[PDB]
Amino acid sequence: NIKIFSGSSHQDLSQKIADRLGLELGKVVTKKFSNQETCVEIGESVRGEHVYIVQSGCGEINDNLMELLIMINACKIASASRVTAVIPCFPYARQDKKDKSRAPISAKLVANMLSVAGADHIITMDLHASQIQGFFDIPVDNLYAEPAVLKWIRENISEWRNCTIVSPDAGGAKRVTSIADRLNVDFALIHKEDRMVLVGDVKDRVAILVDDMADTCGTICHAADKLLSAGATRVYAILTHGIFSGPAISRINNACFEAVVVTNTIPQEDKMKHCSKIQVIDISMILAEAIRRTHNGESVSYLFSHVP
Amino acid sequence: PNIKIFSGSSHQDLSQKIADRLGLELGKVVTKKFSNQETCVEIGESVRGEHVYIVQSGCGEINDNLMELLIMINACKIASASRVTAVIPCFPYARQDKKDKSRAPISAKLVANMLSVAGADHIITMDLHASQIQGFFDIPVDNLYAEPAVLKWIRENISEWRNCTIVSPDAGGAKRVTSIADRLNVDFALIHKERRMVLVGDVKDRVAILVDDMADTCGTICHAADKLLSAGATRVYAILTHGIFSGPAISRINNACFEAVVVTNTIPQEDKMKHCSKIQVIDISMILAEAIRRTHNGESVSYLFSHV
Amino acid sequence: NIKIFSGSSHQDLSQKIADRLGLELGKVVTKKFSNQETCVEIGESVRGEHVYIVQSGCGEINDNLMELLIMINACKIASASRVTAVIPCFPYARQDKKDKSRAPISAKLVANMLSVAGADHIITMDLHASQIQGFFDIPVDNLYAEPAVLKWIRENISEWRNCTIVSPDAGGAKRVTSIADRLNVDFALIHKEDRMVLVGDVKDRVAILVDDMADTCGTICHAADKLLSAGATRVYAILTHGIFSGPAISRINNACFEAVVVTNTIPQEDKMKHCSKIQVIDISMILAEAIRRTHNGESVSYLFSHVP
Amino acid sequence: PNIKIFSGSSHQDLSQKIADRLGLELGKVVTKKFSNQETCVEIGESVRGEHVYIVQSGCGEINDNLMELLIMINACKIASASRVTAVIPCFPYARQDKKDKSRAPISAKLVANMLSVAGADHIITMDLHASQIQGFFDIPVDNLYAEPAVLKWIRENISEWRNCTIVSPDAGGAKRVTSIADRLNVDFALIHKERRMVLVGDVKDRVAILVDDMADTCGTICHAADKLLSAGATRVYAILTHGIFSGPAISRINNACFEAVVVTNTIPQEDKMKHCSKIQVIDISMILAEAIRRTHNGESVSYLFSHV
Amino acid sequence: NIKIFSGSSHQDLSQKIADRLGLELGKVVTKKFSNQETCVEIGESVRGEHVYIVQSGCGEINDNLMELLIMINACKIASASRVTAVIPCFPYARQDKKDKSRAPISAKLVANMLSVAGADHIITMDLHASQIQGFFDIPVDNLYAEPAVLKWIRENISEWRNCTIVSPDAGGAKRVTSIADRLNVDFALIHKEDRMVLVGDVKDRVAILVDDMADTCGTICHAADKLLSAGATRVYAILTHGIFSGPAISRINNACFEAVVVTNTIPQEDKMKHCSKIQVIDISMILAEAIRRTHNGESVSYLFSHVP
Amino acid sequence: PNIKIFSGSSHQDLSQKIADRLGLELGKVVTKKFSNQETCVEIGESVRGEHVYIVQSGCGEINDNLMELLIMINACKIASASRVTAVIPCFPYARQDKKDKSRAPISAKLVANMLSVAGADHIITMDLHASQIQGFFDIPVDNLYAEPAVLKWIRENISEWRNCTIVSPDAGGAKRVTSIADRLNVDFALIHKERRMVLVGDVKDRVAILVDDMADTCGTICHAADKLLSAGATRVYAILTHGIFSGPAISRINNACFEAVVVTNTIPQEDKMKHCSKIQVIDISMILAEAIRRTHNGESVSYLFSHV
Ligand SMILES: [Mg+2]
Ligand SMILES: [Mg+2]
Ligand SMILES: [Mg+2]
Ligand SMILES: [Mg+2]
Ligand SMILES: [Mg+2]
Ligand SMILES: [Mg+2]
Repeated sequence: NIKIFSGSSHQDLSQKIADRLGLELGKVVTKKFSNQETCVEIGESVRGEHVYIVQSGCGEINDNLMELLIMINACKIASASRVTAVIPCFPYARQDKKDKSRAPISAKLVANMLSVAGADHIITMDLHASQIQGFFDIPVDNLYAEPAVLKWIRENISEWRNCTIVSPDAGGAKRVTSIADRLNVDFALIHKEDRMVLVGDVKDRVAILVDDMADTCGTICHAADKLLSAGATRVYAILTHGIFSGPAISRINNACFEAVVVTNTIPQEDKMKHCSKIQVIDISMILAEAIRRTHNGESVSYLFSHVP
Repeated sequence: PNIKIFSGSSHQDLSQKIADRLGLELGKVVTKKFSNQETCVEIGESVRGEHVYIVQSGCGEINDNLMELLIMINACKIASASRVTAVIPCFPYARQDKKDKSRAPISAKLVANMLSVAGADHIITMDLHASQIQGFFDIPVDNLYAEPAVLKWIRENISEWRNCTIVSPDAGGAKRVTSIADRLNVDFALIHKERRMVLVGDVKDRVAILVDDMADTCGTICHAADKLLSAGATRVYAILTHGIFSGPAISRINNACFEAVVVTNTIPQEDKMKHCSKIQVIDISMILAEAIRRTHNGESVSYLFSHV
Repeated sequence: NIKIFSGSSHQDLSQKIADRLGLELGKVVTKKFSNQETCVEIGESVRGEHVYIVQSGCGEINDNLMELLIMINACKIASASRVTAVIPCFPYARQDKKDKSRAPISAKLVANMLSVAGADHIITMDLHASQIQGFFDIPVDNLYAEPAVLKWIRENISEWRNCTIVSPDAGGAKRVTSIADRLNVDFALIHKEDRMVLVGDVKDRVAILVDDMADTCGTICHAADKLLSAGATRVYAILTHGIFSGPAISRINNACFEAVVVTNTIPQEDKMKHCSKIQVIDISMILAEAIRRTHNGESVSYLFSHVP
Repeated sequence: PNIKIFSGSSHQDLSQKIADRLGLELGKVVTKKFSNQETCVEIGESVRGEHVYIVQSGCGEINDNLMELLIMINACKIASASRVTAVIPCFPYARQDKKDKSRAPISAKLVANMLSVAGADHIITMDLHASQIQGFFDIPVDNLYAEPAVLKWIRENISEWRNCTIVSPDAGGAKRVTSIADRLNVDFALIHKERRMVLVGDVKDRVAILVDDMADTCGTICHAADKLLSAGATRVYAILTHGIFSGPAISRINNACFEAVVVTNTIPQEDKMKHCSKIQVIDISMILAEAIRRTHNGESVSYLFSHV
Repeated sequence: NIKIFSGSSHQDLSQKIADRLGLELGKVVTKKFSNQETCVEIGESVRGEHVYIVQSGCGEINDNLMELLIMINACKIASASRVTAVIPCFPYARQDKKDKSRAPISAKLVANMLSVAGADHIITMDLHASQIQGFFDIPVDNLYAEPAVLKWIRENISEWRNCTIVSPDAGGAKRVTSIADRLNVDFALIHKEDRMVLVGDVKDRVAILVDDMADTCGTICHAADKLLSAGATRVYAILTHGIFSGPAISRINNACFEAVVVTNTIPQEDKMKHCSKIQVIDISMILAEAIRRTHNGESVSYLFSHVP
Repeated sequence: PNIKIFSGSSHQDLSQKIADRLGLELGKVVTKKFSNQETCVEIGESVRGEHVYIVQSGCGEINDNLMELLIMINACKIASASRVTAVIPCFPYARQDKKDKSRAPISAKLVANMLSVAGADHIITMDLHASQIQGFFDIPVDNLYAEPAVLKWIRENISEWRNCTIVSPDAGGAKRVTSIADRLNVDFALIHKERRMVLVGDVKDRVAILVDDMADTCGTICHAADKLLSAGATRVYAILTHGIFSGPAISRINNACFEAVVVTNTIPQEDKMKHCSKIQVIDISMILAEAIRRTHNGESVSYLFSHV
């Protein structure tokens, strides 16, 4: 039937997913040389089977990517009937346009590599730009964390009915307006010009900074100040993907957030030990559910407006 | 080396403008439309071994225009043109560039694929609805900007421009307007139709310039104008790079409060201007001419991105 | 299992087909802008399913083609397991060679577009040139109207046993000789040189002009005269595809045909109201049968010599 | 720039004729045949950065010839030739260009695909069995005509040519013969083997010229000749562009009533002519030379289509 | 379900395989012209079916290859759901590198042709270089004769426990060392410098020359002498593929072999009548078993270390 | 015409050496590494219409190096470089070039595919682990040899070289060492780790030169050296073209009996040499420079294969 494999040493999300599906993760024999040259050997037959490979959260993005590509390749030439890549946080997603530079569109290159490696289907969560689906010719299911975020908001913020959803940048409006309209509240936008400007009403309201991902957190931390200076009562930040590299964890601990909420598309345990503002939404059920439905020719649309 | 430039359809205004600036006559193409509007095209001269540029027409009917373009590209390729560049000022189906939570086609990717399979080696276009659309191709795309021309026109036609506001008609236009606002060094603001219009940012007692990449039926831009007046804007202008202007069309602009409505001639505006005094056109033929010339010669087209 | 969708507002043939299969046409949400820019949204899940899309007979060939391409694309990126295009009258089929001109081979371009859009299989009727199957790399089933034509002939023409099958042009010999041999009668050929020449025996025989398609009908009408001048008793014309654009319907009403017979690969109702010489063979059963057999891994060869 | 011309096999007559007209020596290629007639090829000189033309051999054995051609194209491509054109006077498997109501391969499409994947950038050929075969490629194909040469030979060798008939041996040859007949301004007629031969059109007391694109065993052309005499033709000639001439071969032509049998040297005829006085050859090396020269130089090869 | 067809007139191995599977070989209608131009027509429907085509051992390698390619193509455009090529001896396998020459890599070209013809899976035995799997992007199962060879050795050579496995060339070490280690014996290597040198211990031991294929047998015959001159007690040669072209059969009959063992990947009956040193290992069961397992999504790994 | 040469990473030693020999400065590329070591690259100058050579870095981390290379190739392609050649002295994942009886990836094929899809038009490399790897590409690959340089160094540094033995550390290195041994006109021998080391061929009282294409942890080469001494070799040298030298690394070489250990600078050796007196480097920058120069100019790079 279905076989789930995990990208690498991070079984953490893949193990949660396989559990929810009533499955054990398939056997994979890994060997890493010094140059980090990745070795893989699929430890069981996948001949004739529909395979799902869940990319690791091991950290080193180029290592994780190659490993995934290599396992996809190994499964394909081992006669897997189909191979689906489950990539909760899509690598190089922020590199999806030229922006008036002689820049690679590396998210396209990544889509191309996944295709030539032999992927038949992609399942991801909150593509940084939804245009990235168009970077492929194979089907992509781009799951939303929105239902889970709206639920977390209604359950953890007393004042959600009078709050303002804030975008930390110009290109995040659509996302926050969509959330503001669902909750039926206000929205506001920050724009960095080196000075931030705020448009929209946050005074004496709870402010919720919503974004797809936080990396170094320079931006969100500064946005929280700005929001407080403009009269917000308190500030939350909710990111789908919690990268938190560099001084993020330090920037967060010193920042005036009530809480910083992220999904577990990227593993957060280590990060949480050193940062108590962080709360995690488990998205394994959504991913597990999408895999389940996909395999069964069932509908996945359900998951865009609802949490399993 | 030598190049050849052909025009799609019998919109030859842009095409003929372009060929003039380059010191070329438009190539000979013989065009009959059969029965069901089945498109016939025949290249009236040899293109063997030549670098061909086909400038997409402006015959309004988007599927006719697109098929004629594809058929010309094809006819040239199998006639042993050494290279074929499609020049497409207004990229068809550009608005259809994501699923947006629906079982929708990503038609702009279909179009990129069709141009590619038709044999296009290179694409020149202006103000792609989303920059990620370049990523829909594996061939090089040059995405020209009207921005410099617009900035120039704003400074040379709006006296109170130094304290004006640049306004986006919707949430998704944020990035466009903030880039302009930042360059003029003025304020920006955004409108959102709640799913009544809401305006965030200030416009009271200042000229408001609605800026958008394209306007079709103008229902959105014309509402925004009212709200902008309701909000206390002195005068409201509307600036679109692509003036599709159909249906309720020029009706709405007249019965609307725009001081002026500026567009480029990426789409033919001659007829529309007859029934609309408040419409003005920035000629972009020079930019496209210059992009073609430079492209062919190996010089930096990128400079055009910031200058006129 | 199987899902049938119709290209557009013409459900007329697609509805006949779905009926014969015991099915309702799937839900499709269509929106058309002014520029005729086609919008589609598949109104139900097609995930995991074998989809058949039947191209419209809405008239505007480039509109119908793009619409089809767009629905194919939408179904594919919605994870349809397979998508088959049912294209009773193949667009641009008459543009299938260069013919000593710098001409596109647009039927190849059309095959390429259908392929890149994501079609896995084509089902068509009477390709204008059977070489067009070679324009694809995917499987094509090219159904023949011949069995249905031979049946109509045996049942509507008393004198069929002593009739002559006439080709209106040089490149139609094979088709008519094949029909003449099946019926065991004579065949004859018209060739336009601006004068028509007839070779073959039609004197005191019923003459049946057989062709794949009639468009403006200039040719067939003139052939009927010629046949009568050469002594044919009466003349019928039988075309698989009844385009009948331009002055066809006028040319037919003034022409000396006993009857003009066409299939419903193209809708004929409107055309018949204004032309009483026209009779229609329903080919929905054949198409319905091919779809049924294809889906079931059954044999379709049956249909080439026999009417379901 | 410079080009290099290589010959397939040790048929070097056409190849060497061609290279002469171009002032070139044939490139050095080392060729051993192993065991199972496994083909070995080695390019005896650098082709790096060069425009290569490989002229397909005439070693009779069609699969050996085709593999040798593919292997040469490949060897040149991976040796960094900048461009490779296959010159194939007689396109192999051209008769296998449709299914014709059978579970048959479309082998001419297979061949086009194999040439393409072998790395051919361009094809030059003469009298494709069907013009649609150009459509089997995505690369440019130039399909040269023997027609002008044939027309010239007919006028210069048949005294009663002004009142002669051009006759097709079968139904599918109609278009070929009517094009010739129309240019000579004479009569045409067609033969059909009923599925006994039937002749339509007149030939009594006039010279009849059987014209075909190719003759293999000559069973069809030789029967047609009898019937043509039975019908009262004065003298019968046979004119084929491709003289495959195998098996019953030249036997049949001798014991047949042909005044003459004309062919081109797209296939080597030297040996065949030994055992056949009535055979004559139009040399086509000049046309191919001229097509190559012009191709390389960017001039109009199309003129060759009508002239010699 | 599954359908087996045979490449050509050699049903000999294909018939053995179909028997072992409980199947009759599918019907194929073949016609060969003089030029050996191959004609095929699949004599039954393959629509929706998983097809296996077993390449012939008819002798003429280019004929066999084209025939296979043509049947693959015919099956694909006849809507076979899948087509697997069973190619016991992979053609042009010895042409898999440039080797400091301007040589084709013809095994890659062969892989490319098989791919464009429409093969979804390859099943072969003992690729001359296992890198050849990488020449494809589709799955390849490369079966080993090793288990069958080790079994033949243990059962036919009393002294196998004290024998030496010898490679006839430098590039055969891995193969023989692998066999020597399994049997737990010595290995030795011949290297041609025009003089052969032997490294390794063969004195007073039985010597077993093991290789993937023998063609003209010049090398193996000379190696046997060398081995005897160095003190081997007697010499066997075991090749997976017995080509035995040219003077092989004469070279073998005059050579000092105890026996020459080959599989029936290539038919040996005729060859054996004229050479009594030859013994044949039947590998039909292995191939039959791989087909059986593949179709059933079962594991094939079994067969690499074990004989069915 | 002009070319441009860029370097991967901040290993610029080889790159800068190469550009010197060519009289060029390295192109301007701006490189930041984000968070997860996500690679940012920006071409600091126009490459429009230029022939670009990107020299892969030596930053050790193989997946970082490979992604940076792919991203540069991509950035150049979409910036309208007319041609992009990847220069990759040490081909990553080259050891992963077959399955070897496992459900293993063929990662070197994945890599070839990724380079191809990234847009590489041509590959220049040195000493491919297996020559068949060229077959993994459809684009031209030039595989340079260190052999001439090694042969030169052996003759100029080993006094007793005329009666020395060339030794392979394993069974698969046979062909490499016999080619060298044959050219020096000396003895060869081979080592095999029984699956204890076995040595076949003689080395007693003669200098033994271990030759390999690459050494990683040196466990194999360092054991072989012991056995070589145990066997009675006078002095043992080790010669690898690719000195990866990781982990137990230079430790082992020091505590091993090598007179010297020679490597090329396909990989940076500066740091390694600090902790290893017995290491020496043959500079190969001249070969690569010369291959690039000649490649660009259309001259025979093949001469480099045999000479220095
Ligand atoms: Mg699945
Ligand atoms: Mg150009
Ligand atoms: Mg189906
Ligand atoms: Mg050329
Ligand atoms: Mg199967
Ligand atoms: Mg170059």
